[PDB]
Amino acid sequence: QPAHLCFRSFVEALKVDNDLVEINTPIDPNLEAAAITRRVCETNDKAPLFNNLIGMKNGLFRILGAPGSLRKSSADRYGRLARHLALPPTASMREILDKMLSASDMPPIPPTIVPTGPCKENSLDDSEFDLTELPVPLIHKSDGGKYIQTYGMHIVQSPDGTWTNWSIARAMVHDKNHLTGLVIPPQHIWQIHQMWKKEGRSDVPWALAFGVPPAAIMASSMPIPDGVTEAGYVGAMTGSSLELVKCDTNDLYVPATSEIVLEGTLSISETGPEGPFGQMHGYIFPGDTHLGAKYKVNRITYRNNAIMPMSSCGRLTDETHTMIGSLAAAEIRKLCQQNDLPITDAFAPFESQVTWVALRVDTEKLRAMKTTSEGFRKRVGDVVFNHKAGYTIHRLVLVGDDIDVYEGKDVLWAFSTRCRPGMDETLFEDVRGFPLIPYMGHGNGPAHRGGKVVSDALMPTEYTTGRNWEAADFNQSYPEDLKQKVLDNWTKMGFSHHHH
Amino acid sequence: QPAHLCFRSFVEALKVDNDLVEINTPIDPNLEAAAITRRVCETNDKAPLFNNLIGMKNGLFRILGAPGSLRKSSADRYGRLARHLALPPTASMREILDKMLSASDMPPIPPTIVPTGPCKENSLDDSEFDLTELPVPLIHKSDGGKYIQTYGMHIVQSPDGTWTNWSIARAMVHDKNHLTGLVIPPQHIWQIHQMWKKEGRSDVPWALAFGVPPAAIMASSMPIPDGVTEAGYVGAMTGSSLELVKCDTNDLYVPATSEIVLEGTLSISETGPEGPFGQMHGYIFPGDTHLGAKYKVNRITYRNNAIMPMSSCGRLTDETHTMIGSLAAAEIRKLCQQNDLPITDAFAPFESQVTWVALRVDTEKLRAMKTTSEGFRKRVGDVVFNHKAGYTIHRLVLVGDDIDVYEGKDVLWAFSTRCRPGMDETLFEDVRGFPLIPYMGHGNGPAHRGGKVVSDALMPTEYTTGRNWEAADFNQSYPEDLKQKVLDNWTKMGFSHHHH
Ligand SMILES: Cc1cc2c3c(c1C)C(C)(C)C[C@@H](CCc1c(F)c(F)c(F)c(F)c1F)[n+]3c1c(=O)[nH]c(=O)[nH]c1[n+]2C[C@H](O)[C@H](O)[C@H](O)COP(=O)(O)O
Ligand SMILES: Cc1cc2c3c(c1C)C(C)(C)C[C@@H](CCc1c(F)c(F)c(F)c(F)c1F)[n+]3c1c(=O)[nH]c(=O)[nH]c1[n+]2C[C@H](O)[C@H](O)[C@H](O)COP(=O)(O)O
Ligand SMILES: [K+]
Ligand SMILES: [K+]
Ligand SMILES: [K+]
Ligand SMILES: [K+]
Ligand SMILES: [Mn+2]
Ligand SMILES: [Mn+2]
Repeated sequence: QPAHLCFRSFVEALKVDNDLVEINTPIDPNLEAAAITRRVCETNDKAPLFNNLIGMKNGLFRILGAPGSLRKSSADRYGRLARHLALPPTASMREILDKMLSASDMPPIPPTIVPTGPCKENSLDDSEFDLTELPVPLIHKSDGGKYIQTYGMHIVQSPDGTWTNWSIARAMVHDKNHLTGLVIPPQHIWQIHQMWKKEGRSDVPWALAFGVPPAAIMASSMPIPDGVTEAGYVGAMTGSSLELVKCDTNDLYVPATSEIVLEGTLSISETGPEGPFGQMHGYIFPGDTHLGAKYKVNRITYRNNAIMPMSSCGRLTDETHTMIGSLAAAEIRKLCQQNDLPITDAFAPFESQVTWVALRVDTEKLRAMKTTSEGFRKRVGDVVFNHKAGYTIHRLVLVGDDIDVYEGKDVLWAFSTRCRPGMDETLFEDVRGFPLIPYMGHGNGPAHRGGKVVSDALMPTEYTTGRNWEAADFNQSYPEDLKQKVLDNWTKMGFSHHHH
Repeated sequence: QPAHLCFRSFVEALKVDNDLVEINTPIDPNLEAAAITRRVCETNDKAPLFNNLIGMKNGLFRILGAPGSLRKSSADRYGRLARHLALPPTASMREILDKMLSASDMPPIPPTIVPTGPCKENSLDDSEFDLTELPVPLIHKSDGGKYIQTYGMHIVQSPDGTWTNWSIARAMVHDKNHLTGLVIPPQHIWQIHQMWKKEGRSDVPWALAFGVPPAAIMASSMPIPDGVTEAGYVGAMTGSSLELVKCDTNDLYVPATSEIVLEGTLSISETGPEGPFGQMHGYIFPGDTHLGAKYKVNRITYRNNAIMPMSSCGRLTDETHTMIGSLAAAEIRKLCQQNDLPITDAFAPFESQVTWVALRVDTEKLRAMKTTSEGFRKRVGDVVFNHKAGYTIHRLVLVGDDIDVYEGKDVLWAFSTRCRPGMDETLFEDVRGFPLIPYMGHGNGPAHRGGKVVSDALMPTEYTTGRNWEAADFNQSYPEDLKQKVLDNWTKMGFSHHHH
């Protein structure tokens, strides 16, 4: 099966790419696996595959860390992500986000039901597993539990059957047959949970599939629209119908090649202690435990030699930056265009801990609007900060066409030099806030509301007659023929490869 | 003579350090010298010495570019700066700024007058030079003139004789015997000019010395206090009295080893076209010419084989970042401490185009103050933004003790995650603004007033009981013995030098 359609094949692809380190000696799931993975993420090293995990029994489980993190080289920086999508490993961010948006104006391709698959090779009922005995990692030393779920896909369906959502949300082991996890507004798992709670008749049928098709985990991490079944979006993106098997204990359908599947229910009534979890902004607040959603596990099914993917998340750079930030930015780009705003590109700078999104403006279109900074900032912020796709983002930075928003250095240059603090900004206090950011939930104001800003780094003439500067840089402050001469004589004169 | 006391010896030191490229074939001062230098600055390469400058006659002049820019390696990143000060080339930023502040609580060491020096080896009177015939560089293609003065020291004295100021301010050739340049409030050259204008009797006696002692050009770039003669500050810093010769045509005194000296007057009445100049923020606004100060040159004296230093300034990284930003930050650190504020360190992040300063707070002292963010931000901003040392800085970022302000990545992490936009900030509209920043002079509001902010990236418990998080990073989320194990097995397992 192709890498983008089968996690096992994706692991092969990483090896083949010389982008894997297989570690065949014993590694402790208590912190050691995650510490190695953290080091990988902070240095852009090869992804670690832990084949000998202390406490692995009955095939459960090996671990792959850093599945969506960065490679060291510029040329294939995003290659792990490209490998989730059948793209060349040299794909740019623009090309990856375009691929992730491509299904938004295609008919869905619904999934195909098949009678069995590798995820049925082994099973454990209600009397044979114990989640506390599996080699579930402790990812950060102050975490409030062992976070089994950092890169699997939750599957829940609306009561009426019309929407099946796939998404990533964290969960940790509570006891032998339960997890606790985050289920928070406006996320689709929470929206579906609310529908079941209002019906009031039963717990939510649920499955959690680990090691799913890579193209599926990418859509799981993207805020595609309300009511859109991710499986059909992924089908359209990839040009093929995904193959799903039925769960044994419920009528949900999981990818046929899933490494590990949990089947059970998400309670509409019960909660249990959850967190703290070291995460995306780079913090853990020891002891900050709160009641979370509670999941009951009734059955485990799994591949022979199952592999659990893991995100050792925190400070730069991991899946929480490369996938959450970038995919939100992609959706924001589209949302802006659908609202008739002249946005060409969007990216969440890593330097902002993916709390900002830079929006590149087609300033010829802006000029034709005949507007002003105050008005345009208000319009952009009203569209983005009132939509789910903007939930995690607290600062929008508007920049003109000379800025490559995929280059954080250029975003920072524009922000620092073109946006006058206060005057060129509009604060938004009456919008949903993201409580996970430390200055929100652990800050001075309401955890759930406000704290957002649009920062206009467009210069005044960009609204009127056009850019009226040139950069004081080698590119823009010297004629072409001189630049080329300098370059051609560089090593000759005595000064100091694209792949590397 | 030592490198820090003699520019010629400093050039030697750079060679010796393998930090110079001598270019002995013809180079055009019209853009080519500056384009090579710009490329050096954008890549942290070796400093260029142009020994064969098209239009060099009668010994005037060779050019050294990038005298204060960065080296490529981390270990000696600031070595060029360290070479201005007799510090080891591995000196940290903290050590360089401490050296620059050290004379602030020492008695001055006044300069020593000597009868002659190398700067007297050659001379040209009022009938023998023509500034338009010298090989003065065109530094950026859209500059409004040929900027002879980017790294020399202006020397002016108060009418009463009690204060002699040394400072860098740009100047360009106006005609055969005049320059025009920036002379703007609150700069000391402007403050002294105002004193002469109020006396009303004569133009200001002036000299401009190029290729001065490196320790002197560093003080020239620092906002030491009003009324303090830089020569005595530099004497105290270096532990030696600087040797000065008298000018031939006035009673000012110049460093004995100056490469090139212009003698003349700064008019109290006349002005001429000046600018635009590609500069520190990274921009040139073509055609943005305005009346500047006008200097008359009566005499040139110069060393045999004179060398003119040049800053090809603009986008990162050059003297306008490494010296202007860092030295302002140093002075701000001291100012805060003298106002009883618990600041331990200050630095202007390069990523902000040196428009921000990050202030590291001793949070044990903060806790004892028993204050709040609003109050503390107001206090800090009132001290800094009402003082000349704060003139160029538009955003102050307050951070706690875990942050290394000399590391821009850590400043950006703290700013993005600990400061809630709006709520955790105080805007200052009734302070002097720096008009050179594009969002000021080319922005939406008053060029000279406001646009400043204090951004509090202290978390709430840092005011009360102490830090209540740990970073989700390899350093803080794993015990010591595990970290060390991981490190010791890193290459063993299959993953990938301090000087490199
Ligand atoms: C890639 C990834 C995504 C994570 C995610 C993780 C990863 C690795 C970790 C498990 C390592 C960390 C956490 C990050 C948490 C977090 C977010 F990052 C986030 F963006 C949210 F909007 C959010 F509500 C949130 F809680 N995790 C969650 C989560 O727990 N709950 C959440 O609610 N979301 C989480 N997301 C983000 C979601 O997958 C996306 O927002 C996605 O758009 C949700 O799908 P849908 O609701 O169908 O649009
Ligand atoms: C290192 C350096 C310093 C430059 C400076 C340059 C360099 C390379 C360039 C010539 C390349 C560019 C320009 C930068 C300009 C500029 C500034 F950078 C600045 F910080 C100022 F406060 C300012 F008013 C200003 F205009 N230059 C000037 C200047 O023209 N006028 C100016 O008025 N100052 C300029 N400074 C900065 C000053 O040297 C310092 O602010 C110093 O503190 C002034 O001395 P004093 O007035 O005695 O405190
Ligand atoms: K999703
Ligand atoms: K602006
Ligand atoms: K000075
Ligand atoms: K704060
Ligand atoms: Mn969804
Ligand atoms: Mn001074």
